[PDB]
Amino acid sequence: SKYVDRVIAEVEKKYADEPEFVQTVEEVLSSLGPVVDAHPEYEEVALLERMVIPERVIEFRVPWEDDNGKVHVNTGYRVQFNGAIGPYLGGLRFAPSVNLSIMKFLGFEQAFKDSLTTLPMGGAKGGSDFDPNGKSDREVMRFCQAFMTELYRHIGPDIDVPAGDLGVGAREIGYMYGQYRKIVGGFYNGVLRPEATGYGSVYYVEAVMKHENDTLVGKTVALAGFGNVAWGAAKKLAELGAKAVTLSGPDGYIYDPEGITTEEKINYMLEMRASGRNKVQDYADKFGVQFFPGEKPWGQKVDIIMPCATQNDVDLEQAKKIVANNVKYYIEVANMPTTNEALRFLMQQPNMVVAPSKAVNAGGVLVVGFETAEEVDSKLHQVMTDIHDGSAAAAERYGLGYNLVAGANIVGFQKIADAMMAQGIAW
Amino acid sequence: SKYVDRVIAEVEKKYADEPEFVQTVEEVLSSLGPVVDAHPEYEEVALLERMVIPERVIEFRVPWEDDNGKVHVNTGYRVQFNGAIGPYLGGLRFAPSVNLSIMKFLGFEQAFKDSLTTLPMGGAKGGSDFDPNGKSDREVMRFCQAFMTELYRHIGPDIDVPAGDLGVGAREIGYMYGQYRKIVGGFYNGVLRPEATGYGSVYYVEAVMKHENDTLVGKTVALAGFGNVAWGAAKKLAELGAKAVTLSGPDGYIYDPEGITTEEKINYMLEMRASGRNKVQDYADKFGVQFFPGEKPWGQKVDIIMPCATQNDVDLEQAKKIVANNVKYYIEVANMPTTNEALRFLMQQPNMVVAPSKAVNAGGVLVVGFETAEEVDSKLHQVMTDIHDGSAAAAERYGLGYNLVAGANIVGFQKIADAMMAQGIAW
Amino acid sequence: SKYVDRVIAEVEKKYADEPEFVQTVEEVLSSLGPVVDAHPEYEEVALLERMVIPERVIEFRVPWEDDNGKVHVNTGYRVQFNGAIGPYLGGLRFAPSVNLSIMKFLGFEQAFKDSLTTLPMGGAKGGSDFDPNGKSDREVMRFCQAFMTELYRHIGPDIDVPAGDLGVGAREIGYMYGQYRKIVGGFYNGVLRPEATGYGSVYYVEAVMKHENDTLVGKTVALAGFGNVAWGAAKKLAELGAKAVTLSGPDGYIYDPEGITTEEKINYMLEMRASGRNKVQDYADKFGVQFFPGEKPWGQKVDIIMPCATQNDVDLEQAKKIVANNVKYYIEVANMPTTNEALRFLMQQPNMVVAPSKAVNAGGVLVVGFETAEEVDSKLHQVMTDIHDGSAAAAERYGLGYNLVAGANIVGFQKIADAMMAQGIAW
Amino acid sequence: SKYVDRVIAEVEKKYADEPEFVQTVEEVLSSLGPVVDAHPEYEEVALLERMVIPERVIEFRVPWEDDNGKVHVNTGYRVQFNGAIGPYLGGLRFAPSVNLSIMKFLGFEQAFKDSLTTLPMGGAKGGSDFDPNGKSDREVMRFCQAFMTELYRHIGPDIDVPAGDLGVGAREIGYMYGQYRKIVGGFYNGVLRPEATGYGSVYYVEAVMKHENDTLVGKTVALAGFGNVAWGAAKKLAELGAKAVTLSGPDGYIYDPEGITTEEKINYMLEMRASGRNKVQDYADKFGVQFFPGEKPWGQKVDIIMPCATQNDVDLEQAKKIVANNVKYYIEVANMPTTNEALRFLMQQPNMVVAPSKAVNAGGVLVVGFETAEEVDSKLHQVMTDIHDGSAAAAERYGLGYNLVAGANIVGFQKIADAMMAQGIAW
Repeated sequence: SKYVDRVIAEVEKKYADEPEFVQTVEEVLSSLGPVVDAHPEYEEVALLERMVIPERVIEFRVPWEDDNGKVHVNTGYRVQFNGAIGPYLGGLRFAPSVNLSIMKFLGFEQAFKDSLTTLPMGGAKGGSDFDPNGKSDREVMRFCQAFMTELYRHIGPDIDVPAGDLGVGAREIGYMYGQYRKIVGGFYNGVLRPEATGYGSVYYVEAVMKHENDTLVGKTVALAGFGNVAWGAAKKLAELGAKAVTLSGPDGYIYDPEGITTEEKINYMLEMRASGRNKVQDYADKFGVQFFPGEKPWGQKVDIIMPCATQNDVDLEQAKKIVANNVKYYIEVANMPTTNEALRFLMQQPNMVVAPSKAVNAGGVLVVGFETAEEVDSKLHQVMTDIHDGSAAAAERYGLGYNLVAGANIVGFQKIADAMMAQGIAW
Repeated sequence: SKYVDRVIAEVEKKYADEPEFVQTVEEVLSSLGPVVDAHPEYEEVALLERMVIPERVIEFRVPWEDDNGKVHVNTGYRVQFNGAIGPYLGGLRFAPSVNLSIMKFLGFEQAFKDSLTTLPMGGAKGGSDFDPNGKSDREVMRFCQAFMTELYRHIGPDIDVPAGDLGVGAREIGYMYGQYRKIVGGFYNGVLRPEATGYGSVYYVEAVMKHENDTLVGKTVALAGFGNVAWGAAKKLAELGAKAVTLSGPDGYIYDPEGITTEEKINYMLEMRASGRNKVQDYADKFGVQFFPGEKPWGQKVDIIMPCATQNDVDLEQAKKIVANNVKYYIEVANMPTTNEALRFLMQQPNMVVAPSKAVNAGGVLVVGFETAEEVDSKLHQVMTDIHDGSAAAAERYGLGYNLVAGANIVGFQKIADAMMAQGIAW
Repeated sequence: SKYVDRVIAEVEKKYADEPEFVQTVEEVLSSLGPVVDAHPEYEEVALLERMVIPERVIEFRVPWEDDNGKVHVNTGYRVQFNGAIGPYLGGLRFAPSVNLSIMKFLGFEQAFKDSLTTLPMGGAKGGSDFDPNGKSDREVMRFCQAFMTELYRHIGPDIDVPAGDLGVGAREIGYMYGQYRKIVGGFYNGVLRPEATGYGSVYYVEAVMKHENDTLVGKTVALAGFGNVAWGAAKKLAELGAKAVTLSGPDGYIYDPEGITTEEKINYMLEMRASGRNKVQDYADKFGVQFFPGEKPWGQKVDIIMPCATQNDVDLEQAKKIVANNVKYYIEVANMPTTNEALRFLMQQPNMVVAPSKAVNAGGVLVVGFETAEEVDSKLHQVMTDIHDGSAAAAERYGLGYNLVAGANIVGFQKIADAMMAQGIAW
Repeated sequence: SKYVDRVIAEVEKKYADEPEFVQTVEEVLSSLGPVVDAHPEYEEVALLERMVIPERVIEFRVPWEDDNGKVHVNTGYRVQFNGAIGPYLGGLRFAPSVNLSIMKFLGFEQAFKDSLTTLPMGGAKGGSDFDPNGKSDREVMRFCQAFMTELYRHIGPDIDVPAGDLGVGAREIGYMYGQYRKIVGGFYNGVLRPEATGYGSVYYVEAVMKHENDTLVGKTVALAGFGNVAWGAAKKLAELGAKAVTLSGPDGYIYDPEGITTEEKINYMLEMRASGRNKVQDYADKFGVQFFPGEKPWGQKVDIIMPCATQNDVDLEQAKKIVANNVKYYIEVANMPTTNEALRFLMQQPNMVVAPSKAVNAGGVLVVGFETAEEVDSKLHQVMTDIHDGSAAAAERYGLGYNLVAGANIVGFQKIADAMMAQGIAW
């Protein structure tokens, strides 16, 4: 679409300095042509142009004191991107790499993901360039308290609901909540455990298998990372028939053919993550396997690719070693783990099925929105499916075949456009 | 525990002038040793020391006019003791004996009781030294309105929820609610009927019977008082097999061996309470029985003791006439109806089972938190049980045998400590 | 007055456990007979009965962490006693001796003092049993922050204005203000330097001298304590003709006949107070004078008594050594530095003039309400006078002669009664 | 200072993408060494590190409809940088070049300028990349209304006060105020006329003249631009003895030796600015003078340089044509009209006097804070002077000679550090 292509171009220019954000926009909008074309009324109200600008952005100074009485100051963020369908919802990420571009891309992704759950929740994202690593508990508490001393005013039950994410575990949330309860004095219930993510991902794969008249039973899966997201996958994979043979880190990745399918193998994933060493080989040391120093696991022969580590983890080169291994299933679980070039390439590859992280990892937020153990697994499992089927049906309707990527975008977007169109020119 | 023993000592000193409150603290904490010992991290964050101080206390002047245009001024209270697990919840008591020590002890008890229901509700208590007795309805209205003209600002749906209690019946609540609706203009639904209390108490006794391989069928029960709490007990007891033979007042108590088990006998309990005469013998006059002028019913031979009147209703002497009648079941239903000395003594007595009011009378708040007739009786019945079983399991785990007193304390406390520990140093 | 005498009696009973408060009430009300007698309409609306109950009381838990990561928990208070004439105004006191009785007595005094300034400000008082002594600056900051994290909600520009007092210096105020600015985000200007107090006191003495056709020139003055209040007095006294010869501490007091009238002698008062040693003799060591170990300076021969240390510093015995030295001028500067028995005695002594702390030390709040250097000294000086003259005129009108004590009470009270009478039965 | 040099370096890195902001920081901090060195306690509390991060930043989507029903969407900003001394205060700039870096640099400058006025006002800045040029009045109204529909919540009387600036004239302010009054329903008085700026600038020059034992009488002044800022200067200059000979635009600049000193010459400045043509030569056409196409007026021989147009209007090359004309007076009036290299160079030039825009143009905000005609000119004139003298005295104290640049920085900074130090670690 010319409207679509323009806006993209405009964003590229305007936010050249926020690459992650630009990347995300291209990808999503690029998939939107067909729809925009059938909705000429969108351009009339500059819909795309409004969508790409967060409704509201908050950056704030977060000064705090360490255990030695030394003062540190970090930056806090809260990006309330789109609330067309409901109160903003999104996690907080505490990592030294966090900035506006990153919060913006996540926030943007979050509104689409939130749109797909069928739950009426908008998208937001927050965080800080603060690094919980190396910090005392007391120090996290103090930081969290400082962080919430400002944030509290921008959020609230039917306004903005924060949740957990990278750097923000139950502990951080507990510390922030206490500060919130102390200030506002209201204290609702939980200002917002990843096996849901991991599980939902696998539950999605099933729907894929089935659509493909296929089976998970006896499949080799390559994971990236060894964090909560891989672990929850490996677990479910192992329990469902398949088995993981790869985990990667910043020091390379390891190959395990027996599969990471044993109560003990997996529990090590917990040990390594809680060991703050951030080194995959510790595993190579543990279970006496082969570890490949400073390498990416995408040259391994596998039935399925399931990247659960970091962004742009898969560029073009890596995608060439993949299609060159005739892997039929590339499944994003971590946010943008593939360069937009890489992906297109794959989307381009005819025998393979590609799934988008925004759909695939919508497991966590689902549950969250859900506030027993199996009234759960049940719904997560089920909704994960409807999400798969919905995306599939949509791509088709628009004559794209089995494009799970576009489909996801079209479905989530469709829910938003309608809302914004009904609500008029205000936001 | 030395930590435990210290704090107790500190409280004793500090609040020497608030005896009821001191009493309650000793009792609860005294039961907490074993746990504290396994949680050395508690002392590190002065947990006990924070717990014994209400988060926030409010006293206020309540000036009002009587039917003769004469002005009276009373004191209002709202003790928001602990909100670790959820919005404060607690009733209001209107009695001329009310003061801070009393609101404090109730508020403190209330957070433990509230903790045991499994409901996420904190503990609070409010009231006034105002005496509804002798007052016109109009006069209660006016007082209630004056009372709420201040309170409204400290409470609210997800902040603090008041309920009914001694002196505060549906009428008072209705009058306060109207004032609230008129001021805030919000008007939620019910700023907060004791047969639940009475019923739950009996439902607890059952769980006890069962644990004891025993039966309620054909048991003699001694009640104290003839208020809503005794009545609801007698009713259920009578309906369940047992029968009441005692009711007490400020003028003594009466003995009825036929049992207070007839539609008519019981309904008199309603008549006497609504007659404002506050004299048990009116009953002795009614059903031609023996009334004992200026005596406490604890010298009677009975299967069960169920004190439903006032606090420290059972000291040491009384406990000596009891163990000396080999009563196996002493069941507190009214708040602290036993001196801490008395109780210990009993707890000390090997054949008897002792139940704590905080667990036993958790019937009312349960229901409240519940906002048909039997979806109710059902849950109340059930939860009452889980409460019994939980307390039992806990005492055991800690090697105390069947100590329903400690068990209650340990369970309620355990839910609170965790919360406070998760929320950090703020409150 | 029978109304007056009753209420007093009622208060005595009711608040037996808050002695300081009882004391203050007796004193003030005891002076009010004549007025009450001419205002029978007061009793009709239970005026006295409302007055003795603070409009609103707030106690709160203040948990904080020390430099060693150890957690401490103290109690915060804010007594908003009377706001008939304007927003509450009052300081905060941080001392380990602080409790409700004390905040209550100060709060009560504060509304009378505030009434006398002609400024439209009500009376309040706050504080904590927290002891800044021995604490690091960081530790005060942290405590102050915790303290304000709760207080902020009860105060505000045209609601309640806190100021400084014992334990609360510019530093504490600065720390609290920053926390306030950070939370509410409003940040007005100064949530509230004692030479004003000290100065005003001396300025009052002048009006007294003049009324007495007397002179300050060449007078011996006995001070108690060596804090900001004595210092500011000594300074002005020294500059005005007189000279201080006594300072007292917890270890006794010292006699200096040359007078504490030298740039250097006085500056030591600053040194001793900033030395946290709390020992008057350090002065005895410094300027080689006589110090009397464990004694009260009231046996010294002096023209004027000016107690600037602590409460009930002067009981009956001490008053007997005083009248027995024929001192014509007893001037309270510190709050209730005399037992009610002592004072009456003195009030009883025919040649002497007695001034009440509430009038005498109204110097500080005046200035405060004032938000150059001499537009100041000017007004303080002047108003101090009008206060003296007003009290004098009032006592007379009521046929009490030159009773500066009663007069103060009558004037301050008169301003309040009128207001409360105009505003009706609400507070 | 090593602390100073570090932070600068850190900022350079971190905000490489916000050049204007980096520039401003270097300049200001670079002047701060001496002070920081005498205040080692600053580093202890990471003062510089907190200062460079705005307390709070707000970006927002501003969708609006044009006269043709076409929808446009712009970005709104409000940077509440520092409120140490008082409520934020700052204008709004509506220009298509506006972004975060720019709002940030202005906001940062604004807190120093605001600090120098002696008024207790913090610094903020807001705006939008919206371009009032070419827009209908109705269209500005609609945009302003949309803009305020979000902003209203972040501002308020004693919170944040917006004022006028580039793109925001009385009309915009009026339109925003009406929207504010309509929403909040409060409607204070003026959510915030440049001859004050212009005048104050000249009033500052006088203080400079005097310090230099010099006279404005018969001086040639080179202005840049022909906007409100030049006009107000020319006017006062013309009235005070001097005369303008240059005005510049985007198309070059013109030379007028008769001087722009006639009621009519000047009034044309109004005509050209209101003609939206943005072409200086229109003037060259009008008064038949020489206009230099695509040139900067800094090669002209003049007594004084007074840049009133745009930022970095004077780089190094331009500064070389200036010192090479031995101009003794370089006076910044527009914000950063000189590259940091240029300036240093000049600061480096021994015979010349350099004045900083932050001091020089503090005329407007002064007045603003002032809410007749000459109670005004009076104070503006006077304060402008004290500002000059203060900066001078400061530079000296620190042994810098007559460095009006550093001096300004030191004075404004000094007021802020103290405040932040008193308020503790919160912001």
